[PDB]
Amino acid sequence: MQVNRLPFFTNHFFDTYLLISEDTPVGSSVTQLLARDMDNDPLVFGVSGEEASRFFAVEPDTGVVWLRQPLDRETKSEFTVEFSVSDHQGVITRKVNIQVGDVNDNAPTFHNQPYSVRIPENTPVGTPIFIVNATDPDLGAGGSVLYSFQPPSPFFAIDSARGIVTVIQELDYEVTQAYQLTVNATDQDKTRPLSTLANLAIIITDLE
Ligand SMILES: [Ca+2]
Ligand SMILES: [Ca+2]
Ligand SMILES: [Ca+2]
Ligand SMILES: [Ca+2]
Ligand SMILES: [Cl-]
Ligand SMILES: [K+]
Ligand SMILES: [K+]
Ligand SMILES: [K+]
Ligand SMILES: [K+]
Repeated sequence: MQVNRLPFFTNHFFDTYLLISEDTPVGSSVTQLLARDMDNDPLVFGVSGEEASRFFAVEPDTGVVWLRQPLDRETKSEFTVEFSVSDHQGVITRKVNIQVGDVNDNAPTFHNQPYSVRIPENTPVGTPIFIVNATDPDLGAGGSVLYSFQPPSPFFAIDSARGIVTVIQELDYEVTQAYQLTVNATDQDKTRPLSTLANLAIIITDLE
């Protein structure tokens, strides 16, 4: 006698992974489930799991997988999602790794503010006095930060890659007792670069 033949998935992505860009708009098709049933039985498709079912939805008859909630690679960069296909006699399931693709959607962040440092007026030229860091969680160029002063300073320099602030001209407590500088931290995305400003207070102390 014949036993029912269960359906099986035919998507090539099950053996590797699915890529979905984090800026994919809700409602978008992210893929279409494909399956075969050698009895030519009508098939129904789904997704299961609390988390998977929250972010993704499946058209039961077409197997089109939709995006149901916005993604954010910086919050969750991948999913293991279980999809199902059924001929109404049995349910077959397979898991797929879904990678969330990066876009540059974060500006750098400065931590441990406010930034202030006290130095003596005889601190010599070339003396490193402060190290700035801004974090950027994006990937590649979009996560690589460069530093500068805006506007520039004739008394202080900041190393662009390293954020090391140095004295570049002799100081003088009587001429200037304090400097308020502005640090620009910008990522290096080619098309959409993002940047952030932080205040740096430099206080000059008197020897006498
Ligand atoms: Ca069947
Ligand atoms: Ca994001
Ligand atoms: Ca990102
Ligand atoms: Ca960035
Ligand atoms: Cl299968
Ligand atoms: K479901
Ligand atoms: K750094
Ligand atoms: K980074
Ligand atoms: K003095």
